[PDB]
Amino acid sequence: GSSGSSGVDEKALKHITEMGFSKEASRQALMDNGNNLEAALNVLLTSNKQKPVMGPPSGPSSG
Repeated sequence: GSSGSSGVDEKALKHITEMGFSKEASRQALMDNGNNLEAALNVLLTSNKQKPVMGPPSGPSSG
């Protein structure tokens, strides 16, 4: 960090906040997932009442 800053990566925080994520939520998360830009959201989401949206259903195999 520069000029003494929390254990979070602002750059990663903002990028996330853009998707409507309380600074406190995204902040901690990132710090929890080791300043993980991706992991951050995952947590902020998993915890938040939201459903996983992974594009169209490709499925592994046509059973």
